[PDB]
Amino acid sequence: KDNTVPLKLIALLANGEFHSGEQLGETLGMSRAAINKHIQTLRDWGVDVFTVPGKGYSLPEPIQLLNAKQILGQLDGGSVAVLPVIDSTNQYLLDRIGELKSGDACIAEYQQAGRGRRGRKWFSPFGANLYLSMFWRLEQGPAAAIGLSLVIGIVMAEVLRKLGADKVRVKWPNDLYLQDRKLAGILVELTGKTGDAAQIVIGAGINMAMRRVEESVVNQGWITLQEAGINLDRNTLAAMLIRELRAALELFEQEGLAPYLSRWEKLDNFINRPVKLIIGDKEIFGISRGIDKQGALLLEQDGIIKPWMGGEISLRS
Amino acid sequence: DNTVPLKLIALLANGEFHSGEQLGETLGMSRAAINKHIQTLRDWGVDVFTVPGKGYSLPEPIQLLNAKQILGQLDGGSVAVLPVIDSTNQYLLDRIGELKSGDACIAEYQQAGRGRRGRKWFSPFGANLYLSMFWRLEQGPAAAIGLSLVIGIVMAEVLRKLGADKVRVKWPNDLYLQDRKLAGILVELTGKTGDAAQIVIGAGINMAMRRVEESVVNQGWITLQEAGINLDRNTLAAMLIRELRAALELFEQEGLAPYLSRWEKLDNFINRPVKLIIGDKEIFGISRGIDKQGALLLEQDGIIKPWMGGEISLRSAE
Ligand SMILES: Nc1ncnc2c1ncn2[C@@H]1O[C@H](COP(=O)(O)OCCCCC[C@@H]2SC[C@@H]3NC(=O)N[C@@H]32)[C@@H](O)[C@H]1O
Ligand SMILES: Nc1ncnc2c1ncn2[C@@H]1O[C@H](COP(=O)(O)OCCCCC[C@@H]2SC[C@@H]3NC(=O)N[C@@H]32)[C@@H](O)[C@H]1O
Repeated sequence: KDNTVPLKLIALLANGEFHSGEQLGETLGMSRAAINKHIQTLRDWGVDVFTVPGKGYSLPEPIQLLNAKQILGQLDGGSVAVLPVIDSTNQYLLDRIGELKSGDACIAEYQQAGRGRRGRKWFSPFGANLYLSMFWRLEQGPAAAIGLSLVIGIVMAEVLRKLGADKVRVKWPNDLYLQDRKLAGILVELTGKTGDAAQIVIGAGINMAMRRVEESVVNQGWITLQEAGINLDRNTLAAMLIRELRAALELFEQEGLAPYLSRWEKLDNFINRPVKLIIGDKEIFGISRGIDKQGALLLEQDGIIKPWMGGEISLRS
Repeated sequence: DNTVPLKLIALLANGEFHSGEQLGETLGMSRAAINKHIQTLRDWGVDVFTVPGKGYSLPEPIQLLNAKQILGQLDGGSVAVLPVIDSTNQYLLDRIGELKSGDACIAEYQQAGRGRRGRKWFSPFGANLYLSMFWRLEQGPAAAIGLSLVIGIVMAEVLRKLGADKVRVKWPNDLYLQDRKLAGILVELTGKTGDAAQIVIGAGINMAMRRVEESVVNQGWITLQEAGINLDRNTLAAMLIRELRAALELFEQEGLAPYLSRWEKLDNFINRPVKLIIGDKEIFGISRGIDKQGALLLEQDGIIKPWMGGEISLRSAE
């Protein structure tokens, strides 16, 4: 229920070097046994820590802790809150909706209640991945939310394809895949009034340096950038994402989906494959062929191609 | 706290004279104190005038809202009647977790009634209908604009059927009669793309209101009474609740299609010069109705484009 010690601890180990319990316990003022209890809390947070007789405690690889002012300096205005431990970055912005401005972001080292759609859970181990959320004020209201979801998918895919990710594709209308496994989850939440503006919170959970996953939280099948072959400074990659999304949406307000229609066709990881759609709880099946101009997924269930505006797509086993 | 001003208006609601005498006893207070609530009522928008020699009175009887009565004309679904509330929309939005599609609430008075872009909805006590209904859409945020069009269509159709012959709709929310606002409709929602959407529909229908606070209502306004239609609020609420429920069942299941042409015949601005405000941008053109997706079709210099968002309004000189 109290996080200061384990945080101070991860700050120490964060350099990838050995710290003996004797030294840690000295720096921190507690018994060696107590220093191990905190080491144990870090392990619960998803931090991987080992011990080596003589040397001490270590991280398999260094961690580059997020630095607000560091990411801020690579930006054009905008505000960025960097949080050690949060319930959900999305929740964090939703709660601050009235003081926010478009493109404001919030990013955390660790989520204790990271979430997805349909009440699902999003595995968020400390410091291994990017847990980033950005706020946006869509002047053209809720009707524009889906197209917005599509722009985000296309943009993040682009930023990562330019860094080594070849087979990184998008999922209609949220999430990134690669070699056919959730590489990143995107959760767009919103409050609006039809005929007025929509307040939007975009949440992205990008799998980067993660090594092991908890089978009963992630049954699905996952993948990481680290397994793609890339090691991005989270601080660097957050910069590039906020920069690009802020510009891509500024542009989508001005031109709609139009400039993104073709880009979606190349990136759809599901264009032309046996899929399945879920509406509430009533199952429905078929095949797919891109989207239309208003961003609706095009579903051919037996010869005829009808467009659906909602639901969750997925390959069928 | 106002347990009392309510006890007081329950007593005055029939429109009969009730002297400062009678009141004092069947209300346990000094006539000087009972005169303090009669002012709280004036502050809530009730026109209480006192005529020494006969007592206090209301210019016209008020048929207080009665949950039992309403509920008894419906089949299932909760209908919460709230004497005094801040906003019927806020009431439901605050209960999204326990509400089921079609649950509703009505109030006599709204202390913070609201419209779009941070505007106030003038809501004097017991003169108008202030109703909200909750709905859970599995299609998510995309379907919200369609939902708004259905509500306007259905509400208009009901009032026309009840006798106000020329009531029309404004894309995508609100009802008009003779180019003045008859009913304000405010649809709010929370949701996530790719999941459900929780929607709260708010209706502010002008009925018996005789005067307005000019600094809240500066545009034209009109009541059902001026349309010659004199309805009981409980009766209309039951009617509207039953009809919106059936229409949203139909929408949920078949979308906008079954409503498309019904729209074109009720549109108040079709083929007329309008202004579309988006954010801080006013753009001008001619309305041409809606497309199958519910987007407004705006013609600007011979070219027609679909607009999925924005606020519309009439343009005309004097
Ligand atoms: N790390 C993971 N990698 C691969 N699969 C996983 C991972 N964690 C959980 N899963 C699996 O994803 C499934 C479905 O997620 P989704 O609801 O489609 O998901 C939509 C997107 C969720 C968004 C995450 C971001 S983090 C920043 C922001 N804050 C927040 O609470 N959510 C978003 C889960 O139930 C689980 O099987
Ligand atoms: N009683 C009135 N009659 C005619 N004009 C008026 C009235 N009150 C205020 N106005 C004018 O309406 C304008 C704007 O309304 P709107 O945002 O288009 O409006 C969208 C719809 C408003 C929603 C009202 C309902 S009441 C039940 C529910 N609860 C709640 O808080 N809002 C909705 C106001 O700024 C004002 O000039």
